[PDB]
Amino acid sequence: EACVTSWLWSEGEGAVFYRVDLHFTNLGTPPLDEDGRWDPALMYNPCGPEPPAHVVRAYNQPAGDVRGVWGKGERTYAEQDFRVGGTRWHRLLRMPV
Amino acid sequence: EACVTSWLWSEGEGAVFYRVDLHFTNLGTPPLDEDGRWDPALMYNPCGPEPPAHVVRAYNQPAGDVRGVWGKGERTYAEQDFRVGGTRWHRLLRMPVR
Ligand SMILES: CCCCCCCCCCCC[N+](C)(C)[O-]
Ligand SMILES: CCCCCCCCCCCC[N+](C)(C)[O-]
Ligand SMILES: CCCCCCCCCCCC[N+](C)(C)[O-]
Ligand SMILES: CCCCCCCCCCCC[N+](C)(C)[O-]
Ligand SMILES: CCCCCCCCCCCC[N+](C)(C)[O-]
Ligand SMILES: CCCCCCCCCCCC[N+](C)(C)[O-]
Ligand SMILES: CCCCCCCCCCCC[N+](C)(C)[O-]
Ligand SMILES: CCCCCCCCCCCC[N+](C)(C)[O-]
Ligand SMILES: CCCCCCCCCCCC[N+](C)(C)[O-]
Ligand SMILES: CCCCCCCCCCCC[N+](C)(C)[O-]
Ligand SMILES: CCCCCCCCCCCC[N+](C)(C)[O-]
Ligand SMILES: CCCCCCCCCCCC[N+](C)(C)[O-]
Ligand SMILES: [Cl-]
Repeated sequence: EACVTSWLWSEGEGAVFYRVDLHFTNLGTPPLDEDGRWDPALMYNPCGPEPPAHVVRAYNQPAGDVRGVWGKGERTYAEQDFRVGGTRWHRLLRMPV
Repeated sequence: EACVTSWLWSEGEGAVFYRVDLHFTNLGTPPLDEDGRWDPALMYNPCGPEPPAHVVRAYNQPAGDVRGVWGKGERTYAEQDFRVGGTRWHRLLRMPVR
């Protein structure tokens, strides 16, 4: 694996709390198919089933502002909070910067 | 059970290209340990080993600017580009409903 973890949560009524595991795959060398040809699947074919749309939109939402960075040992995460629709969201992101 | 896909890539020399699969787990009901207690690992224990630090920094880099949205059928993705260090990165993120 190449893997990092993020966290995401809502405020208010019906607040949700999600762990999200980001698995990275390098596309520099593609896999082979049964005929020995390069298989381009990993470059365009998305995984599924997807989580609820408001959760995906919340996690992927563009937001430039960082409320602050947390740290313990040599692990640093950044916390962001923002509104999508009428819901307030927080996400916590690995940030080795 | 619950998964979305994003794409990440560099411009220029030693330009890289990554698929990132995002696996979501709902933490509302924790799993049980062998003695019947609630196990809190999923709320704080990060997965690993991690990809290169510059790759993580680039994918995670906060950024509010969207160069544009791409669409086919009922699938919409947003494309963002920005500089990290001396490298220009693009990322493609699933974005309902834009
Ligand atoms: C070694 C024991 C560690 C246990 C610490 C548990 C404290 C977490 C409490 C979560 C509180 C949620 N909230 C939003 C009110 O902060
Ligand atoms: C295979 C049926 C359709 C052909 C798709 C082949 C796409 C070639 C893409 C070139 C990109 C190669 N590279 C090294 C950047 O990964
Ligand atoms: C049957 C499907 C055929 C798909 C062929 C798609 C060709 C895409 C080539 C990748 C382009 C690389 N680059 C740098 C210009 O983005
Ligand atoms: C740089 C990535 C370019 C590779 C993209 C290849 C897209 C091929 C889509 C072909 C559609 C397959 N099918 C089964 C619907 O015919
Ligand atoms: C169904 C969703 C389709 C997603 C396909 C996205 C392909 C991204 C192509 C990026 C390639 C850029 N570059 C420079 C490596 O060629
Ligand atoms: C720079 C290369 C561009 C690659 C873009 C390839 C897009 C393929 C989209 C296939 C999705 C069609 N589908 C299944 C959603 O209907
Ligand atoms: C080493 C990584 C440390 C991660 C820190 C996680 C912080 C989450 C804080 C949520 C509670 C915020 N507040 C306002 C109640 O303090
Ligand atoms: C060994 C220490 C374990 C302490 C467990 C921390 C309890 C925090 C509870 C947070 C509640 C989250 N949720 C969704 C289950 O409600
Ligand atoms: C609501 C968020 C839940 C946060 C709860 C975090 C539990 C952390 C427990 C850490 C214990 C590690 N230790 C010291 C036992 O090895
Ligand atoms: C070093 C890993 C850091 C552990 C990350 C802990 C994330 C906990 C975030 C607080 C959860 C807020 N809430 C509402 C569920 O209590
Ligand atoms: C909002 C309250 C939740 C805060 C929980 C943050 C947990 C930090 C876990 C760091 C793990 C430390 N250690 C030694 C087990 O690696
Ligand atoms: C389902 C929609 C997915 C469309 C994703 C297409 C993104 C590929 C962009 C690569 C380069 C675009 N370009 C050459 C115009 O700059
Ligand atoms: Cl993000």
